[PDB]
Amino acid sequence: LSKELLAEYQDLTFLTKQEILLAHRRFCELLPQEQRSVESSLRAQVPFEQILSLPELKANPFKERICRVFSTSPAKDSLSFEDFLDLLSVFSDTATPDIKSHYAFRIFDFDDDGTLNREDLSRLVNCLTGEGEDTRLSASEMKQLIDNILEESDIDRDGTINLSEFQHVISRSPDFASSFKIVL
Ligand SMILES: [Ca+2]
Ligand SMILES: [Ca+2]
Repeated sequence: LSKELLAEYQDLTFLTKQEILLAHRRFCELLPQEQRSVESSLRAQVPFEQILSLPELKANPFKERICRVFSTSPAKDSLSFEDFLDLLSVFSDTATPDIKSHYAFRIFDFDDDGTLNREDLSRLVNCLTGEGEDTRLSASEMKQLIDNILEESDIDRDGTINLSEFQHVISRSPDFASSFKIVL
């Protein structure tokens, strides 16, 4: 995940007046009558209770992990309108790998630090492997995997994954690519 693109990202393209307008249509109806005006509610936040009702999010076990990652707030514990727009927008698989990752990483990096330790990494490997499944559960396959990589071109030996350990961990597990296809 190169930060170079992110630049061309900060701007905006995968979002248009048609994408938001329509979204505001159904959403405007979802909120009480005293909310018919999404203009005022825009400044207001949207509790989780209302989200757990949205099917587009109920289907993704990352209900909370979705709003949190898409939540551009300091508390990162609420779903704001603006954030919502970027939600259903990048909720599809149209986002390019670079963009697809940014959202992905944050999904795994709960700490929101920038690197995943042994336990954190395990979560990433498992996620792709298949949540609640008998599929090759957690094993040494992780330690050995991260190991070789480090010997690939890592001198920091931080003992975790960062930027480099990303171009490999991903480009080192083609089979896991299928799972990393659509993960939100
Ligand atoms: Ca972490
Ligand atoms: Ca590293």
